[PDB]
Amino acid sequence: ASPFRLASAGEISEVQGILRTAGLLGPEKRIAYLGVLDPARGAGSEAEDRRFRVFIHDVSGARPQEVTVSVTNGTVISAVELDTAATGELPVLEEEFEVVEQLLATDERWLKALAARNLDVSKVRVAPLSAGVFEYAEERGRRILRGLAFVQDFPEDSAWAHPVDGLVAYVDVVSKEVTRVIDTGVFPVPAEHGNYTDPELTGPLRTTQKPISITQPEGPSFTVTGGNHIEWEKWSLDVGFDVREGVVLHNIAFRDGDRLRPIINRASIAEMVVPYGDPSPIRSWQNYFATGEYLVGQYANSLELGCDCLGDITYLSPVISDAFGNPREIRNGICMHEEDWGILAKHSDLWSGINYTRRNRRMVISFFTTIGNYDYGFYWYLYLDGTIEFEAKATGVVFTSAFPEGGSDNISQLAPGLGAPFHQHIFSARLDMAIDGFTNRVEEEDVVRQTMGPGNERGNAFSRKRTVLTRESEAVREADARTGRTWIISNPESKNRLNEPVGYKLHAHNQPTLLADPGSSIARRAAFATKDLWVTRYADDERYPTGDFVNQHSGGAGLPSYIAQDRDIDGQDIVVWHTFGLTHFPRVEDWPIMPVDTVGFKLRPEGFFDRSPVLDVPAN
Amino acid sequence: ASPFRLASAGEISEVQGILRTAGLLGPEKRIAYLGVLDPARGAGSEAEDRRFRVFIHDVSGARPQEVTVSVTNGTVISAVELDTAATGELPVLEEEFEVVEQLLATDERWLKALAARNLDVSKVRVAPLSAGVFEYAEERGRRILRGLAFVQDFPEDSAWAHPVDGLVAYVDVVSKEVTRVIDTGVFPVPAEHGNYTDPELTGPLRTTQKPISITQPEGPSFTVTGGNHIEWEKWSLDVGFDVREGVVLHNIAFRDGDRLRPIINRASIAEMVVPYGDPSPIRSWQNYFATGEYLVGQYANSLELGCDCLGDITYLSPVISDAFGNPREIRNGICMHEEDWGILAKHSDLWSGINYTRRNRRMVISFFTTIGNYDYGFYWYLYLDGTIEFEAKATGVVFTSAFPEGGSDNISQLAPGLGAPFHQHIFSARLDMAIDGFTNRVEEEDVVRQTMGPGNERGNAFSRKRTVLTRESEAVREADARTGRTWIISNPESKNRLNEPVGYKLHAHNQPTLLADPGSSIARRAAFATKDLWVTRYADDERYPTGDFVNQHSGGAGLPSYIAQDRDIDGQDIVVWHTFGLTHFPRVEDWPIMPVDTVGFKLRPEGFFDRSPVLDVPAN
Ligand SMILES: [Cu+2]
Ligand SMILES: [Cu+2]
Repeated sequence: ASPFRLASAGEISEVQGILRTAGLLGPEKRIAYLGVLDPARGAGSEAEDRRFRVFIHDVSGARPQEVTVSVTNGTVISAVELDTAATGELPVLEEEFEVVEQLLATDERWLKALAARNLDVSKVRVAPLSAGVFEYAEERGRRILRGLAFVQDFPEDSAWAHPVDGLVAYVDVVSKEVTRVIDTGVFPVPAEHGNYTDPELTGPLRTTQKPISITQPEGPSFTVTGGNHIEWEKWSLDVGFDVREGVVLHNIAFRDGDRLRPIINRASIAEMVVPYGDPSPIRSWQNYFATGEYLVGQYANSLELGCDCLGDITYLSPVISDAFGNPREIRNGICMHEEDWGILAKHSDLWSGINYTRRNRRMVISFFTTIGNYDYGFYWYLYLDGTIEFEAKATGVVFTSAFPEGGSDNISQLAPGLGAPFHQHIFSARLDMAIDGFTNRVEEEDVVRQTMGPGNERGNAFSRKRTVLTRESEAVREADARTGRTWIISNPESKNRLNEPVGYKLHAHNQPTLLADPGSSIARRAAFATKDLWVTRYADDERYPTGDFVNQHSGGAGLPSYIAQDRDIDGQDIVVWHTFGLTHFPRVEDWPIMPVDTVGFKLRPEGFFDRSPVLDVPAN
Repeated sequence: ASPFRLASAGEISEVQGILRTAGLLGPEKRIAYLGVLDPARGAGSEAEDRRFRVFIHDVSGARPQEVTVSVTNGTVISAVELDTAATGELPVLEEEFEVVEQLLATDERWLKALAARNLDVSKVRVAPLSAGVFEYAEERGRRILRGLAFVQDFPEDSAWAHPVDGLVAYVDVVSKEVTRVIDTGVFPVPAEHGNYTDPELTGPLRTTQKPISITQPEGPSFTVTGGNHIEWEKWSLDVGFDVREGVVLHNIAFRDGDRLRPIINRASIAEMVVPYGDPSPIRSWQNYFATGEYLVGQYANSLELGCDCLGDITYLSPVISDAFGNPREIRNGICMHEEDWGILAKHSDLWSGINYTRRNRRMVISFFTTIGNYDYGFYWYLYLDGTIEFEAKATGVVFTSAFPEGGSDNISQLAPGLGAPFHQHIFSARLDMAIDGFTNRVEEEDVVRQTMGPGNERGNAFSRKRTVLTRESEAVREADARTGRTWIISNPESKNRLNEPVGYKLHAHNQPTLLADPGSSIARRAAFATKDLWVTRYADDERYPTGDFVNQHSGGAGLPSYIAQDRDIDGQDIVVWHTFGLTHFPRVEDWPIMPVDTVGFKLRPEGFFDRSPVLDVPAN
């Protein structure tokens, strides 16, 4: 009966029925987004009213709508007509992926471009990329997708090995017309194939790898109740799933003695964008918001035991809605398991003669998604010592282009004539904090060097300083690796036995943030990505760092708009938004399929406990 | 027959015999350091001549000597008398540890200080700390150790919980004299105990942890031949061990097709220092060079199966010399095993319909050492994809002090009246490079942001630049996380199939470097720690960033002196010295025994291979 339970297939079908009966789901309508709404602040309202938020698209051109329904009472709470030119277009539909290639296949301009390159139209795949907002005035208010071509020689061929450069087209997916076809010139289509399962490329397979058996004879140490409530080594939380954000962690708390102490109310990857840095007009508009525009959760893969998740795994199979309101299950889309994590603590004392060693462990909650050529793994880890960590694993196939004759300062060569445009993968972790409760504050902590002189005659002293962020206008911070800058979230009203406010310290990887010029469209639409850390006052409707309707929005939505309210965040219900990402200059080693690369962050207890919380761990 | 084989007990006995025969090892002599010399460059000597280098201390006060012998020819190649007042004192002997407490036990000044604090001398442990170089004129030419006191209530009591602040003494361990006893005032000695094995503090042990079974039915995938030659998943290397540096990796190479391609000739942690940032006269002189002053390899722990190393482990038991030249085996001092490392590569393609997933693995080579209150784990990892990584794990018990009533800017409070002085743990990895051979060069790579305008009208472009470090004078570099700065070691004479010099990219963690004032004694003695990366031209006698003799040695040797030669490093035999470390502001969670914290670096192939090197990994 948990208010945080995963949505059932029945609830989805109930939303469908409510919408249809209300006359909001005609033949021309499509569900572009559907998700359950979290419980509002305050549980004083016995029996939670299960509500769902829905974005309804109209393939007829009619205005779309945002609808909220109660599956509990079978009613439509609200239905608001959207003006996309003002607030943004709805997320891209999977069924729209094919329309780009299909429409172009009958366009004379496109056909002429392909004929000139001697490419059989039946073998040309077209990637349906988001449009963004640029200098095309005729696109405002229109639902546009841009297409880039790749050649697939045969059904099982990897089209990514054969990009068709110097060509790009724009299509209005609703009116079903090709608005523009740009051909800047012919570029040879890379000839080598990139079929990583082809023996001629892989060569003889290795026979040297001996098996590694990971098992748990007595089963896992964690328990799963209510379908998604996890309890493991003092940790307690609920594993939620949203079609847009993917896996979401709720009510992260730690059992310290006789009390369950909250740490984070809600943790999620609220956005992830991949901005490309190639100035060619064929790709200079390319910026794909995996989360906001495509909805990464809907493309979650079914994870195979022994391949994707090794060991004793407990799966969760979330249900989402298809474009028509029918429930669709993502079988084994979420993996949960615990794993050994080396040494936790160790000391051999010369005076006491006592030799002490203890092992560490981590609870893993993960899912893997695929968006076109990219595949991303999202991993959340809980450690015995109280540490919380997130790790993203980027793999898949690199987005390609031709490698220019004469070289390039924005593309790397991965194969003869094959290029890989420079780009970044930037994530935004939204952490609705609740350190021992909702009354929290954030302090920026910098290392402080000291000058040799009075009080520091030997010049060995060094210190640290903490600055409380009191208002949102001063809560947009940048990293500073050189001064070991971190951010501490504490509760000024809850102190440890040393009379110090309890807290948690966020450690960032300090990777570069958005590189695009400050005046670029992407810098405006993905403003969150320009700074490492933002702190806002909690608000029900402030869900994503980029706003609710990212697709084709002019910019400034999300964080920049939230921060503009300049609200008090000193000892209040606050939310931390951490930006982190990878800057990718593709290597030859990334081709034909790339080895996983990683990025993330972690939070470690900072005077949260009265002493080490792992003194009760056995020797085993 | 391998000239990279581990030293044998016989070789050590042979060195002892040769030294004795030469009249260099009488009863007053002690072996402060003994290690095998790596073979010189180029296949000079027809056969391999095994040579050892030794530092001989004299307990009577006579001048020590540095000697090199050939165990093969039974001869002394060279023996030089050392002027310690100039070139530095020899490493501290384990037998000198107890000397400090013993001498102070009968000193009236020391006894009076303890009496003033109502402390029973029989229960006062004294830590033998390195002295460094400060303003004490009498210390010139004297072998000094400074002592800090801790109370041990009973045999198995953790003395670290009871520091005796406001008191420090200096001792000449050779003349057996207490040179000075400094008492700045009586501080309350913290009363709470820190016995992490006492049920009173641990409380009832958890019974919730289920077992995790990690086994290899068919044994490990790696082979060990010639005692220390490792071959695993295309990797080839020799595992060496030196009493000073600990585990050292030799001839790291990768089998690419039909050729064994070298990558790194020698990899080691050539120094590690722990500088304290408390300006109190009681500890302002404290800087412990675990590697250079104490010799970390000497204190390597015997690792227990199931506790220290889990899974199918292959052990190495290196042999070192004791203070008299007799061989001593460190049973199971080195652990070697392979472990699963999640997903290696993955892609589910929407056009080919092919779903592909491969798992990763890494070879692990490690050891764990203990120096007083600290315990450090040194880990080297080799990945299937060609990545090489080092990870240091810091744990043990924090060095304590009293926590001043009025608070402190350089000490944190761990328990009532118990303090933990701020400090850093800084390592120096010496990487004698050999990317496809010895003709190498280093380039500093920075991300390059571009301004919106002609050629970049949309302001989305971003690039990078590489700067070749041509001479040592320009090879002292700093990190720049903001611009994603990395360093690439390449071979200008060996190109991949795309006609680009093969290379490897070093990724640093970009943690703060030495914080001490540039004019401090430690900034001079640990000069290497003030910069993130140094590149030198290979030279036989340039082994450590701090020189051969660190104990009580001023600046003047090491990296700063090496770089002064301003040698050509552009396409030459070069060595990369990377500084990396942790800045520790102790938390309550670190008491009474600290959870492991980590730091390290890694190098990934950068155009070294002609495509991904793991296409031949099987699905199962
Ligand atoms: Cu990428
Ligand atoms: Cu420390």
